[PDB]
Amino acid sequence: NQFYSVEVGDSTFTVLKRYQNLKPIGSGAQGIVCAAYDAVLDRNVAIKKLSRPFQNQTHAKRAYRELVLMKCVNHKNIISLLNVFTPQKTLEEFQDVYLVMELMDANLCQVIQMELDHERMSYLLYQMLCGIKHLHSAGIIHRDLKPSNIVVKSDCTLKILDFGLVTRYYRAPEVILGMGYKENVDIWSVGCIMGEMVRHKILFPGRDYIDQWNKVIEQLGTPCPEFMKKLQPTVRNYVENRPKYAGLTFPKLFPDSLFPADSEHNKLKASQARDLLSKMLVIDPAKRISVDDALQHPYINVWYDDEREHTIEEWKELIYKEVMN
Ligand SMILES: CSc1nc(C)c(-c2ccnc(Nc3ccc(N4CCOCC4)cc3)c2)[nH]1
Repeated sequence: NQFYSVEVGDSTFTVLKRYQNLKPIGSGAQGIVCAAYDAVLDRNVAIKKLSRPFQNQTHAKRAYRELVLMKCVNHKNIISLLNVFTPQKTLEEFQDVYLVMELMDANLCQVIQMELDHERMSYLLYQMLCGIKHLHSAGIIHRDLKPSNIVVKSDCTLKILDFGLVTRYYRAPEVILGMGYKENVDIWSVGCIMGEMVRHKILFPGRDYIDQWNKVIEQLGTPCPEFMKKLQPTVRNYVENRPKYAGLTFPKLFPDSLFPADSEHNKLKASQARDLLSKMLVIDPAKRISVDDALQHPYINVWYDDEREHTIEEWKELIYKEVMN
């Protein structure tokens, strides 16, 4: 037989025999991930199992989305699919999907923990922005970018793992407050990651939505009252009739002591970094920098040179065909 089974975490991966020595390298909600040796191609791969894609609408829609976009999207800063398979032989038996992609060497959480280096941070942020730009050009606004869905090779090449849409640490104010969004929603998430590379602390932790919002305004200040008028009626009473917070300036939010010091080079880079932070970490999306302007920012520019609803049966059929195709 062409398949074999191996126990992975709490579950069972059933894979083609080309894929050998499966070891877990991570998990997300969407499914669990193994490194493996692909003996046919003679290289290492990452293998993700989708168990309950067609269990319910939510799971099926996202599985179908992930599968179709991973096949249709080709960009250096988006993870590439190498193979797709199911061990089941017919539609009736069909249960699981396995996605095989290129293996990276670390998550962004690990790189965030390393000492601050301008050329690395600049490069990582350029690549993230390149990836985001390309998704937006294809009509995909991510809305869920976070360190745990970004991976990197040891040479600092960066790859976004997924196409997006609790712990809402990286989500933009407009999304948390449910107030409609545009492309620059993803810029907030980049700003949260950039600040975290500098501070080595999650910028905006929170027990829940309320405290999450509190922590943003604590730091950035309560926004201009024009912003609140766009809030659904009760969200608005909360925000509007809370206490006015004067936040902190960007030099106070990210002091000189966090950055390389005592050369003009490092002095320039520190203020470019803080300048970029101050344009991304902006509560009101109408004042937040765009993807294109961020690519042109002097800290970054050194690197230039459907939704329709289905039944369960139908989602299963659509997914199956996408796999078999
Ligand atoms: C939701 S998490 C996730 N999903 C996928 C599809 C991946 C993925 C995709 C491609 N490559 C990797 N390479 C990779 C990432 C990290 C590590 N580390 C090894 C030590 O322990 C901490 C992580 C090892 C290898 C991971 N990650």
